[PDB]
Amino acid sequence: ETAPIPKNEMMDTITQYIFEMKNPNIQRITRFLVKKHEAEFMDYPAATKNHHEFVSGLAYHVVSMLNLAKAIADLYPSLDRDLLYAGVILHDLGKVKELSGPVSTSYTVEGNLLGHISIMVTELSKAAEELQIDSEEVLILQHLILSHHGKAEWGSPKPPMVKEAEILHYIDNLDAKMNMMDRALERVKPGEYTERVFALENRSFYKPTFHK
Amino acid sequence: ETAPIPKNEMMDTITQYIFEMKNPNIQRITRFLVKKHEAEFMDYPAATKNHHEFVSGLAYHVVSMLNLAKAIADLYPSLDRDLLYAGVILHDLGKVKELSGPVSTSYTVEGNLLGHISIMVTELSKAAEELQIDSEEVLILQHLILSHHGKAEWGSPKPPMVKEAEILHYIDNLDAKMNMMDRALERVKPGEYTERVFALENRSFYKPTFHK
Amino acid sequence: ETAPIPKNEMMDTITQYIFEMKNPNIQRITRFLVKKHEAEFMDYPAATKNHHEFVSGLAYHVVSMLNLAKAIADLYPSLDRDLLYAGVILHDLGKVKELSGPVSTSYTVEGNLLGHISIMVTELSKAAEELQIDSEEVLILQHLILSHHGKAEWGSPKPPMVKEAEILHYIDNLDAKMNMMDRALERVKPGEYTERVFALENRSFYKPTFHK
Amino acid sequence: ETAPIPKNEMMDTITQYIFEMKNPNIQRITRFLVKKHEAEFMDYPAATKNHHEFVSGLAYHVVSMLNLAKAIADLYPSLDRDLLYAGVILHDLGKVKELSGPVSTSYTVEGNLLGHISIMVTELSKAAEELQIDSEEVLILQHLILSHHGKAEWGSPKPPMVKEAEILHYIDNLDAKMNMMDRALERVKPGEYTERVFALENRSFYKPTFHK
Amino acid sequence: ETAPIPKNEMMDTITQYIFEMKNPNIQRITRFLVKKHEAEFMDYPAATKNHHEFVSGLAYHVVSMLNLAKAIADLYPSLDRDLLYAGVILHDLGKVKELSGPVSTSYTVEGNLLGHISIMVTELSKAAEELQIDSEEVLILQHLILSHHGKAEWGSPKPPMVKEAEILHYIDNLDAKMNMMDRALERVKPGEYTERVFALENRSFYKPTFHK
Amino acid sequence: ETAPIPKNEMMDTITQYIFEMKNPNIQRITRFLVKKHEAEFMDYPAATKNHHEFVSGLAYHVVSMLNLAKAIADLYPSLDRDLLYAGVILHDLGKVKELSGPVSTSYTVEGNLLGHISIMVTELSKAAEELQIDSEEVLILQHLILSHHGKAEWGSPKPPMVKEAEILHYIDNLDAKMNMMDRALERVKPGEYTERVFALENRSFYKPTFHK
Ligand SMILES: [Mg+2]
Ligand SMILES: [Mg+2]
Ligand SMILES: [Mg+2]
Ligand SMILES: [Mg+2]
Ligand SMILES: [Mg+2]
Ligand SMILES: [Mg+2]
Ligand SMILES: [Mg+2]
Ligand SMILES: [Mg+2]
Ligand SMILES: [Mg+2]
Ligand SMILES: [Mg+2]
Ligand SMILES: [Mg+2]
Ligand SMILES: [Mg+2]
Repeated sequence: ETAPIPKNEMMDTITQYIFEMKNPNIQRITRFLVKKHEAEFMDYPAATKNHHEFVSGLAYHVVSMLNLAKAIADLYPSLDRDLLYAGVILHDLGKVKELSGPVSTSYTVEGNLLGHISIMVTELSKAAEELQIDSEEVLILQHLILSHHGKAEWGSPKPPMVKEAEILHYIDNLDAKMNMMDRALERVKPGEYTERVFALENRSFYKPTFHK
Repeated sequence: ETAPIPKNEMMDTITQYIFEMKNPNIQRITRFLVKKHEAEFMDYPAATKNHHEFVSGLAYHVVSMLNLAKAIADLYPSLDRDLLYAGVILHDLGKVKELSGPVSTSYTVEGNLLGHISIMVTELSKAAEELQIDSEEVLILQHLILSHHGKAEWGSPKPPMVKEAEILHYIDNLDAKMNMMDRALERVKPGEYTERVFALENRSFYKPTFHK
Repeated sequence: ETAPIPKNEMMDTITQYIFEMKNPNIQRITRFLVKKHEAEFMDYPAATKNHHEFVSGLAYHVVSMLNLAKAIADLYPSLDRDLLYAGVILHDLGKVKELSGPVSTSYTVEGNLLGHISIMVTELSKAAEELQIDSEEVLILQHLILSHHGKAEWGSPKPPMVKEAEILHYIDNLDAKMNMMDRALERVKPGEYTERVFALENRSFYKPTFHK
Repeated sequence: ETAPIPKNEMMDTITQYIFEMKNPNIQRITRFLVKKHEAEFMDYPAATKNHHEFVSGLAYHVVSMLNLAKAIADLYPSLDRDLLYAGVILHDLGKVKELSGPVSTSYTVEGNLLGHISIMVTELSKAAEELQIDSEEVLILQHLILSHHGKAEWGSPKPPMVKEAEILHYIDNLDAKMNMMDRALERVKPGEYTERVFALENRSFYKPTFHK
Repeated sequence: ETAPIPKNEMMDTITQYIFEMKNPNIQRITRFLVKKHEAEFMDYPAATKNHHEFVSGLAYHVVSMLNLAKAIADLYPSLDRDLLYAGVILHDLGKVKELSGPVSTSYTVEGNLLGHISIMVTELSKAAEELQIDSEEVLILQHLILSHHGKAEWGSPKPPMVKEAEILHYIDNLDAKMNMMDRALERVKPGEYTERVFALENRSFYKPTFHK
Repeated sequence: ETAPIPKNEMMDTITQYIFEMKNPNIQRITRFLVKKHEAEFMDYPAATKNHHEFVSGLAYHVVSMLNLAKAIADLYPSLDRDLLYAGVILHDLGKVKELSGPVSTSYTVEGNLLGHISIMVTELSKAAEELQIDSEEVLILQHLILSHHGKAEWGSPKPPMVKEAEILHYIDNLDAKMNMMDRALERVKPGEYTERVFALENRSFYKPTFHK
């Protein structure tokens, strides 16, 4: 099973959203981290089970999240476009090294002991040190990476403390939940319930009779 | 303090979104409950504290959630536009009878004992019985109004079980949260923290130095 | 398996307790909702599993709770007997439409999506509108219906706020818990433990050696 | 403030309930613990705050719970009347040594460090050793004393595992709740709410307009 | 499977630590309860599953905790050595009557209904009465045994309030956890994970490649 | 207020424990990070409130935990001494950049937004890259730094999975708790209680009458 949109269009639209950025530090760091991690970002999945488990699923996750972030930021002008876009591209980038590969997905030792938050934080700091960038945008992106899961029980070391962090958390939940929730409702006749999914707090969903 | 958009434009946009509806039963029921509760919907606030405590705040809340629902539904074609729009309009309608008025906001006996969910379930069923509609559309709207707070600890009798119910939950969270978060960060200089807000799990927020 | 007391004696005792009522509005509304839902109240069970799963179990549940409520109201004169009796009779009425029937018990779409609480709030309000009764006893009975489970995690939208609501809670839990504990303790030799039942917080019970 | 019933009638009715017991070991042990702790049982309060804080309030607690246990035992014949009565009498006996006295009630070192449960388990075993009684009745009474608070978070070392233990817990909760709940409702006009009480999970209670 | 150290050397070391004590009351009580419960102390295990499930395992638990308590007492002079040693010896003594025996370990009715805390507190107070000791030493040891599990959810009636109670809690955690967690990593090759053990909050452990 | 031990003896004993290490990679990385952060490690405190809030408190915390880790490593030979010592030295090193200084302690933007865990993981990765060390001991130390608070609710991104991680967690608990719990008991007459300390789950502590 592959993504519905082919991979090089996803790469082109992500590069276009890089080109749309205005803050030079943000675009430089994000373009570097996408460019050096290009193949694994374009191939690897975004989890092991229950969401985005297909090949090039990370890329589809990223593109859908940027589209919905563009919608939210167009409706609410108070947000920063560039910081949000960099945070939404870079937040699940660390799973290029947490997971083993597109074939026979498995947690490696580094991702199982560390996690995709802390490995991406240190990768971001290393990129900032290499590109001779020592401004506050690095630390704010590092926070966006740090707290995109929202709460301590789900893996965040710290609660979100910036507007863009809460935006990132809500878009992540909505996108992942909608993808698994559309996958759950596919093989169900209208008027029938769905299978008991696990990552949706152990719930069963109803397809109404009027959805054709 | 009033809403930034004057009130009759909000009413015009809500009636426009009524006219955009395709399902006859949904459109008829939603138009009835909008028309009969018109003045209190256009005047009353949408809470007592920490969000939408100003006059005609319910109308701004509803219009903002319709706009963001339009964005999400345009990006995800799987959702039903009509059911989502009706669930957005009717979910905080009950606070026209839970709250006392735009002046000296206070919980009445009916709102404090019952709540804004169980009062609109009853109101929706009365509207369905009066307009001679006995379709599953009514029951799915009862679910949308029933579980829009998302979890039992926040006031939901049941967990959400339909797609538009979870979208209702997330849109309500995001709109209320970003309104209270923008109200918190208005009077804060860049590089300074904000006041410790209560509705956001007792947290503080940092305004970055590059936000002008 | 049937109830130990035959059904028309249960109906006669419930009608006698209706006749013992002194408040005209309470008596009229309660008699209407008993008379209109008579056959399903007299046939349907009171749950699906772990308690009152036999035919005419709802009637035995109601009669046993009325006996307990008569005892508690006799010892404590501060309670209102009329409101308590009505809240006892009406609180599990909703499972005439939540459940499918005495044979092959299953949750219907209305009961699974809404629940037995929110359907009886609506039914009670509709009965009040039909009998031209618009007094506060309807609202207090709606609270009794609303919060008879007591806590949010068990399905109550609001915590109890009136005395008879907490009495409804404690009589409900005591009656259901005693019946499931008696059913677990039937087939156990003294000096032996019971099966690990699920509805009692996953516990086991010891039958003492001197219980014959 | 004294109990509504004078003290010597209360001692007489407790001795009458001793006489009504049929099991010789239960009757002997319970009479021993009532006799040797007589004055402090008849004088001391049953808490420091929020319930039974008046002089001779422990006796009122015991008498009211005997009456409620008699009602529940008359309605449900499966329970053992004697062991339930002994558990009702002996469960809050330990506060004769947890509390300092009727005047200036305060926790002593033994009650604060150990608790009223573990001190009555010890007292019960010492009385059993002194009266040359080595039957399972003693151990079941020790379990009644051990788990009368129901859950670990409220002070019970173990969950209840006997029918009379759960009936002990529910009678204790209902009587303490009723006394604090009637004391909250004394000074409140009809149609007015009550003061925010602490031990009722931080709730406010409503007096309906028809209670005179 | 037996303990690595033979039993009579272990009894000799416990007797040596008894002789090391300076407080006469503590030393007398602790020697009395070691002497009278000697054979079952030297034979019985210290749990049913997941830790110290082998014969003479309770003795190994006690001896290792005395050694580690000696370490903590040597580094931290503010602790009382005698009180700590007595609390370490006597906190799992009660499982000589909770468990059935070294062969076919099973919970008896006394241990399952009551627990090893409440039976051991009673044993301590009975020995205090018999040895004609009425000092605060008995009450502080009663608290040490009462709250050695640390929290209410794990079985403690009261939270620890004395220094040696927290010390006993932490040494008990560290010793039991280290024995179960050394037993988990015995059969695991370097670079491989361990079996998902239940007593360690359902976690898995990694053996590093450089551990030979 | 200063630490009881003057500072250069603490530096000498930490350097001695560095010299006692046998693993070359561990020893090199740990000496590099101690030497580079030397002055702030020797001056800064280890928290803001409730523990180690005095000047040079980090050094005293580190020295006491090394002594206790030496005790545990001597008693339990299965542990790795070098990895444990490095994890004990480096776990609160990040507070040289989280905190402002020994005078007027306050959280900086980096420490408050990120935390001392994720800063120190990044510093470990940078030190490994600079010293040209790319072996798994870096990753195991990174996990030691990551999970030394033990649970998600206290700030750990991941649960501990290596033996030295659980040992580091327990020694951190014991040392911090003991210093705050000795500080609470200094000004209390024997036979009197202590003030309710916040960091110990709001408990009150008793000083026994026989402690002189
Ligand atoms: Mg993530
Ligand atoms: Mg994502
Ligand atoms: Mg709402
Ligand atoms: Mg809303
Ligand atoms: Mg119910
Ligand atoms: Mg019921
Ligand atoms: Mg009690
Ligand atoms: Mg009581
Ligand atoms: Mg234990
Ligand atoms: Mg132990
Ligand atoms: Mg730390
Ligand atoms: Mg530390």
